[PDB]
Amino acid sequence: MNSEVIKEFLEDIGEDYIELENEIHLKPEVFYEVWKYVGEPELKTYVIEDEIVEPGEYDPPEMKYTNVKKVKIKKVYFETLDNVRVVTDYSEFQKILKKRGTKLEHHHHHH
Repeated sequence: MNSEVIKEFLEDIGEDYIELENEIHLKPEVFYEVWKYVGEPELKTYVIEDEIVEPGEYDPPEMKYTNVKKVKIKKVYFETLDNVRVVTDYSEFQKILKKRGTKLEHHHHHH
């Protein structure tokens, strides 16, 4: 299927997609269903260390120095025939996996 098919599928079910040009960011629960809908292939996960910066908290006296925090978050996506990457929170994804008790085999019955 093409990514255009996925958009039409989302249209029918009634869900919004966040497309950032070749990146379709979806909701974890939707992703889980679409994943198996397309035959559940291998997922590609990436790590992005995104640091949260300090706004300007005026509470501690100007002598101590506030620090930014490096959030290394793991996210998951799969690429379609159109090279469109459907990205989803891997943190939330595994959270749903653990919730439903979906055990990921070391060798999937689709390869």
